[PDB]
Amino acid sequence: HSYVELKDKVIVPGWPTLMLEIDFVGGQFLNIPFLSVKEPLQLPAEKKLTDYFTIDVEPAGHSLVNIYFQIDDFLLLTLNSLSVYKNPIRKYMFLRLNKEQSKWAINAAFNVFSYRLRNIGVGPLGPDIRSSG
Repeated sequence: HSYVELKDKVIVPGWPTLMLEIDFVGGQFLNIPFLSVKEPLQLPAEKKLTDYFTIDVEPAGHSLVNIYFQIDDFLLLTLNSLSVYKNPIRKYMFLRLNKEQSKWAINAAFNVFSYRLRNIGVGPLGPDIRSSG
């Protein structure tokens, strides 16, 4: 198995968005627009995200970081349905923090305290923006 990149393409303008928010050890989080989606992500309130979703922050170089994750079939299937872009979620994927975002993870010793996915709705032109172009 490999870790495929979840590329920027998956964040389509106009549509709602799932924000990955990461709380490092220290206390002001780190916010990454994870995936644009047609409908909000609600999990069975029985369960929590950690059950289905595991992330690891590693350095990619002297100055950059990536976030790796492993997604269990349920969430995988759940995200793929919700996605605006055509079913882009594999079991093993990674995404690339930028030079800006990286600094934080480096300074935090890569040590994640907690994380969540969070639904962010659309803005005032959204409807018009998503249908245009």
